[PDB]
Amino acid sequence: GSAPKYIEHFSKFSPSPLSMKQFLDFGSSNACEKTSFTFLRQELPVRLANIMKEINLLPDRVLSTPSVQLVQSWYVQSLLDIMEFLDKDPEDHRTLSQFTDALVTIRNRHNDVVPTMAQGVLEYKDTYGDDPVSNQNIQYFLDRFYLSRISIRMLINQHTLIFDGSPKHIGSIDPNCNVSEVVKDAYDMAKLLCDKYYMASPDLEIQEINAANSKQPIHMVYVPSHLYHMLFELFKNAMRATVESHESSLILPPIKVMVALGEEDLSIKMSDRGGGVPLRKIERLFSYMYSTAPGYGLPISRLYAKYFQGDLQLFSMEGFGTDAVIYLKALSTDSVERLP
Amino acid sequence: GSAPKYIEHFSKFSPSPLSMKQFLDFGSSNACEKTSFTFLRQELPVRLANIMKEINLLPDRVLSTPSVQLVQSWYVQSLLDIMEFLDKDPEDHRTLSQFTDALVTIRNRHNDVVPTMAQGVLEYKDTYGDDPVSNQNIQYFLDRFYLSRISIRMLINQHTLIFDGSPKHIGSIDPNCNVSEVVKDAYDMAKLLCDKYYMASPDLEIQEINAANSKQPIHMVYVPSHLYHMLFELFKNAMRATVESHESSLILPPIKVMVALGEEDLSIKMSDRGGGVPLRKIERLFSYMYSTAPGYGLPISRLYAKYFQGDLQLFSMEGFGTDAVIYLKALSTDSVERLP
Ligand SMILES: Cc1nc2[nH]c3c(C4CC4)cccc3c2cc1-c1nnc([C@@H](CC(=O)N[C@H](C)c2ccccc2)C(C)C)o1
Ligand SMILES: Cc1nc2[nH]c3c(C4CC4)cccc3c2cc1-c1nnc([C@@H](CC(=O)N[C@H](C)c2ccccc2)C(C)C)o1
Ligand SMILES: [Cl-]
Ligand SMILES: [Cl-]
Repeated sequence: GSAPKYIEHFSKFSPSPLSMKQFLDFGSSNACEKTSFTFLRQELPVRLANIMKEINLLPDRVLSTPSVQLVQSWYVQSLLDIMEFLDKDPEDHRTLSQFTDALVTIRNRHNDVVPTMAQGVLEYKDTYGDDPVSNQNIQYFLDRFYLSRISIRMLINQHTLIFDGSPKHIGSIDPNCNVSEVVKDAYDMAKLLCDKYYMASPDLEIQEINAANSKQPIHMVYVPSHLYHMLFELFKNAMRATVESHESSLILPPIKVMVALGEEDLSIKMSDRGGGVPLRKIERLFSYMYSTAPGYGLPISRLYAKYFQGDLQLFSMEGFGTDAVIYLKALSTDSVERLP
Repeated sequence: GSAPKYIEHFSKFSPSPLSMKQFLDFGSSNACEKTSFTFLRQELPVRLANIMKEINLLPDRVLSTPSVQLVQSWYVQSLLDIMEFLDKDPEDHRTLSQFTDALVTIRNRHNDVVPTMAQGVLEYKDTYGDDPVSNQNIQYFLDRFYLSRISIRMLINQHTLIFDGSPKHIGSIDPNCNVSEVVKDAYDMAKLLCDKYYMASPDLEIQEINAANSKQPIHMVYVPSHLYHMLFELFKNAMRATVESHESSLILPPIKVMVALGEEDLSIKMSDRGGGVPLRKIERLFSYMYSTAPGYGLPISRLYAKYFQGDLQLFSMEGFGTDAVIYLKALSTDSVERLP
């Protein structure tokens, strides 16, 4: 075939990071379906090829595993699926409708990549060992591989949600996202799960700090689904710790949350009283290898934050509790894609 | 001379990290003055030589500067000053008393190294530029150079304080150090300085969390002078921010401090409401190059924490305030020297 040729060609191009403004303008109306088709038929191959080339540069002990080869198979098939539209006519609406349907198939084809790549980490641990150097090499690749996946799925979802059929939300982006509302939604979901497994759930306490406009609700341009995922994973760990640490007690400390809006950053602290974690083991929380056993929520949650020039940091105090801050860019002009 | 020969010989030996227990046993009584003399006459050259060899492996643009050469001069002179005692007799008390006096001279000879090395950073900035790669290379060396200085001064102070003339404190180590008392002492000093420059000072609030012994005062084996230095620098920055941020307000938020004692870590959080720092600029607080202008308190404060397997981490929220946690090892068995 020509798959090694396509990868070599499109790997010479560099991924083009986009800004929240560019995302909003790409989906301003339905007349830009042809501009997105002309852009995605060239951008998606570049991003798919750049990561495919790094996969092929992995050590043979990792590359020959059935997991890496099954994922590499999907990427090749999705690349070729997009090759077909490079010569078609944007003016023909049938070319556009078939492109949208093709992206949905590519999206469902890669919907089980995180579990598949997790099976490979477990295989490597039991096949070669859990060496400190093996952790960094696997951390380096998975952080870049998962961040690339998030970028490709963002492009696909922005096209299949805006350019389907015929606005408050511009696809997956909400230009007036109330952070507190997403915090409550994530807490309510974790509460339902915690109330059924432990028969007890900590309460919630939200506090907003709008520095330049005191008492003005905090809004931002962001992907609420990504913020929900990060907050949902943090709440689950905070509740399990708050409950399991007070099983022999009657007081159940609440999970407090602070939303602060500055001139450049929008932070979301989350505090609990779960007995903290020793500093020596804090690295294991964001480690794919040390989080594998016969979940990648926190490692991937930090990638969702870094996807738009953010970060997710943890700082605990053994004997008391743990804190978690989601650092986001408050301004849309600074919210640009971070691509590997 | 033979200085390049001594460096080559003693650079083949590796620095021997010591534990709090070993420090306590070395100064248990005055009968160990000869055991410390036999140990320090061999250990100090090794530590002095290992850092001197890294200084000589620096780039010529940094090595030829007058600052690096003035410090390199002091190190060579101190090495030679210790060479003289390698052949003397430990049984002769005059050999011991002259060794103590020699260490005091070496201590006062290197008492102005941090300012001298800071002048070199400023010279480099104005001579070659403040490049991101230049920051990491200077950060890598100064962190290791200053940490080596702290280790050498710890050995010297433990000998000149225990073996002088003829116990609650074992030299600079307090086997029953109340963390809260050191926090109050550091706050009181920063309050006096803040009350004179700003005519206003935030208040203090301490809370202890002894997990295994609730309401039992928290004590540890540590060097109170090192803990005072770290807390004193953090209080100064927290007060300036709390005051300068509320100059147009009447409420002056307090600086809260949490002391937590776990099974492995002893943490000291310090919170303020000074308007926080953007995440993009948090790295500048611990950067020697970005903290230089025509202080190294925070960078060196983090080294004092890492000296015994600790750490000092900062996490801010722009628009609200900043938090600082001093991570220390609660158990003496885990408090071992971290040497470059
Ligand atoms: C006590 C505890 N507080 C925690 N609070 C957390 C927060 C809140 C928002 C600030 C966010 C993210 C993680 C934790 C977390 C973990 C643990 C914890 N406890 N053990 C562990 C180990 C890993 C592990 O097995 N983690 C499972 C999922 C877990 C078990 C019990 C409670 C919570 C998580 C570690 C020592 C390597 O981490
Ligand atoms: C607002 C502010 N809160 C702060 N709170 C701090 C804490 C407390 C215990 C948790 C510890 C250590 C440092 C800060 C700190 C710095 C600044 C700050 N503000 N600007 C800066 C710049 C550097 C600088 O010039 N720092 C001077 C010494 C300073 C000026 C005014 C207040 C405090 C320090 C930075 C953007 C690169 O850092
Ligand atoms: Cl994927
Ligand atoms: Cl020195």
